Amino acid sequence: CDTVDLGYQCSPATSHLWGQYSPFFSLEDELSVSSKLPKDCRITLVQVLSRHGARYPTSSKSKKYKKLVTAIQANATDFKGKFAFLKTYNYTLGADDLTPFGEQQLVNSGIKFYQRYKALARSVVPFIRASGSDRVIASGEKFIEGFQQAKLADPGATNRAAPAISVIIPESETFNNTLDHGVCTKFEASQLGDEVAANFTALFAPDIRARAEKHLPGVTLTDEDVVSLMDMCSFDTVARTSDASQLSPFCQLFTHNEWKKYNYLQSLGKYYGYGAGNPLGPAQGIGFTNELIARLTRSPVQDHTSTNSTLVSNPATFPLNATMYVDFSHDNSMVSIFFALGLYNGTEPLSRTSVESAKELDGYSASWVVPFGARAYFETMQCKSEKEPLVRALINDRVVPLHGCDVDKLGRCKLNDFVKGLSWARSGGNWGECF
Ligand SMILES: *[C@@H]1O[C@H](CO)[C@@H](O)[C@H](O)[C@H]1NC(C)=O
Ligand SMILES: *[C@@H]1O[C@H](CO)[C@@H](O)[C@H](O)[C@H]1NC(C)=O
Ligand SMILES: *[C@@H]1O[C@H](CO)[C@@H](O)[C@H](O)[C@H]1NC(C)=O
Ligand SMILES: *[C@@H]1O[C@H](CO)[C@@H](O)[C@H](O)[C@H]1NC(C)=O
Repeated sequence: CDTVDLGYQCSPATSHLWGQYSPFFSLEDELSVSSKLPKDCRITLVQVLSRHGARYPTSSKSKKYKKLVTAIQANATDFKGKFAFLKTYNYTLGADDLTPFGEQQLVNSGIKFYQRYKALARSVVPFIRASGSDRVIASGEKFIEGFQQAKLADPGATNRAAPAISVIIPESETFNNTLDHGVCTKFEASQLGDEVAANFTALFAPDIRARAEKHLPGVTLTDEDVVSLMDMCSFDTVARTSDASQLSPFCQLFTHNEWKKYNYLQSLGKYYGYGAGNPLGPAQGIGFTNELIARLTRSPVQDHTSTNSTLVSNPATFPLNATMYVDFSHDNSMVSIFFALGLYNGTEPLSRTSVESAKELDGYSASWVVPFGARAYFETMQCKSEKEPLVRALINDRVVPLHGCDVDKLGRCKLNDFVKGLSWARSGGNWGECF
């Protein structure tokens, strides 16, 4: 179901419509040119930004879910049609940790990285950091495991030492961490994403609630419980087998039309939570953007947002010449980073009353952009076509054409043009508003 190259391709009419809880699916050639290395080009640097893999719900949501399943089982006088399974369903999900399927997605991601960049990766041990969350660290470890699986199988690799995770950045409201938001006080108090999500859920959940209630006489559901039962389709699917080879019984409770509403609900929460919809959302990605610019230009970091000046100024924790960098993060920071980088500056503000496809949204959606196991590659390449290095961004294998610079038909800008166009981030954006 899940493969190294394509990601997850089982039940795609449903499993690609779970927003950030979809398993990564490759978007190669989707509303995009090919991601292949263009003719007469050589990659000279690649930064990877990866989310952790498929996981259990957080302890908070896992509690909520289990409470709800228990109340259904306590309350229902019957379990009719497709709801019959709920009679005997045993809630066994954990909390926070990767599932075994999620571990394997990250090993696959490491294999794909080595294969895609084999020319470089044969001699390079990437410099790796993870945000200090156990599932993020564990994802980094499984990605290294995959990368080395591939590397040791290639008799042409010369530099075979395994990479370590060199920096684990603490997650704290008081620690400047560019791979997880937390310090920007005002933004942390924002309720906008949640209010947009609740207001949208109020539009679509009532029909589904009526229908679920009709099949579960005795039960009363809130619109929130509707969304919980939809969330359980992805969580149970990624936990119930090691290879996510069995779609959860929760999934068939809801129609394909309803899945496209759920998918949009998730795109809404991320856009108004962390993307350009939130007035401080892209500011959360400034720190990483200035770290990437330092890496792309081989120059010291210039930033006063969420970088830590101790960590960026020591080459042990922030080398400027490692050629391959891999950083592990979370969905919501990755959303803010991609928007800080201007990669979604063709996406107009999301309708809060109609579902717009990732195509009307210029390739933006939570499942296209921050699935479980999401990855972005930011490449520099030297092409016979040009003196200057050219930059390209790939998000889940979709070429996402750069904004703010003179972009070509392959989605590329010259490096210094790209960096000049990132003037908002380079100047610290509206980070002052945090305080
Ligand atoms: C910066 O990182 C140093 C090194 O671990 C740590 O002592 C300090 O508290 C961090 N400061 C902030 C604000 O993140
Ligand atoms: C939530 O409820 C109503 C829907 O009409 C709206 O006027 C209010 O502003 C909403 N909050 C947000 C952020 O949309
Ligand atoms: C942490 O970030 C704030 C800007 O948000 C800055 O005032 C402070 O100097 C930073 N501290 C470190 C150690 O980077
Ligand atoms: C993207 O649009 C925003 C909002 O207009 C602007 O602040 C930013 O500079 C643009 N980014 C790029 C890289 O063009």
